[PDB]
Amino acid sequence: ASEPRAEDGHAHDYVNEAADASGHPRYQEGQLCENCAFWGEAVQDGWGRCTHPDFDEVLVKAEGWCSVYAPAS
Ligand code: SF4
Repeated sequence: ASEPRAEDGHAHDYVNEAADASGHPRYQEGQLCENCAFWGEAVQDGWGRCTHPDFDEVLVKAEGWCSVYAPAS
């Protein structure tokens, strides 16, 4: 459905703003959920799904990021 907007730190070091993860060793800039290889699709107001069972439970922000991120290039 319109699953609840994901918590900062829901799982896998996720942040609602990619930029927050500047502190995270695995982070590189430009990487947003919307450009994640595991991106599902955008659902609503800068929120969309993420194709991981350990994620899709909650609606991830398009500008979010997590450590399971893999680039789509
Ligand atoms: S794997 Fe992570 S970075 Fe990628 S869309 Fe899902 S929550 Fe976002």
